[PDB]
Order: sequence, then C-alpha cells, then structure tokens
Amino acid sequence: MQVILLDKVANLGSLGDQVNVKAGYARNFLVPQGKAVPATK
RNA sequence: GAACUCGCUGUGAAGAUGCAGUGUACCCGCGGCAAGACGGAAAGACCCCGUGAACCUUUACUAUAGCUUGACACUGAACA
Ligand SMILES: [K+]
Ligand SMILES: [K+]
Ligand SMILES: [Mg+2]
Ligand SMILES: [Mg+2]
Ligand SMILES: [Mg+2]
Ligand SMILES: [Mg+2]
Ligand SMILES: [Mg+2]
Repeated sequence: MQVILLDKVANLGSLGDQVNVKAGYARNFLVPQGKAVPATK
C-alpha cells in the first residue's frame, strides 16, 4: 500500500516521501495516528 | 358356492356325505358329546423365492458431520 508520510516515521522516511508499506501497517497504525495518509491525489 | 348333507371297501390332484360297488336307512325335534366336515379365526411367523424392505454390525464400498495438518487471508513494527 502506497502512502505519503506526514510526520517523520522511523525506518521509513520523512514528510512527503512516497513509500510502499504493508496494508496492516498503514490501516492500523500510520493512518489512525496521523503519521501517513493514503496516496490518493 | 349351492345342498334332497349315511356306513364300508375301493377309486381318485394320491386321506370321499357327493365317484364305483355294496351295506344300512320311515318323516321331524329336544338334551347331551366332540371323532370327521383336511371345522371357524389370521392371503404361514417356519422354509424357500424377489436382482423386496427395514433396522443393526464391521479392518465391505463410497461419502460425510466432527476432530486434526499446513498454505493464503483478516495480519503489523525493529535485527535475528
Ligand atoms: K356308492
Ligand atoms: K366334532
Ligand atoms: Mg377312502
Ligand atoms: Mg342336537
Ligand atoms: Mg363340549
Ligand atoms: Mg382351518
Ligand atoms: Mg401367503
């Protein structure tokens, strides 16, 4: 799952970095805690 | 089924009131008895048959609930 990082996340990247994560990591952590957003445009 | 519904010895789907031969016997009740009418009752339960049934058994066959195995999914993060 492609997401855009918003907060600086460790072992991933920085603000605006396009990165592929496992869907569970995005769905259950990064998105609900406001660390990433889905790469919608 | 209908009867004007005797004995005997034979004959005969082979154990006869009903056939043959023969013997006996006037017509009709009532009380009794059960030897026979292969008496009545129940489409033999035994026995066999039907490519009949049911339920039961099991290391008969084929399945299958359940139980159990792993893969993928729900399921992610740091090195090992
Ligand atoms: K006679
Ligand atoms: K009798
Ligand atoms: Mg006789
Ligand atoms: Mg009498
Ligand atoms: Mg009597
Ligand atoms: Mg009888
Ligand atoms: Mg019969």
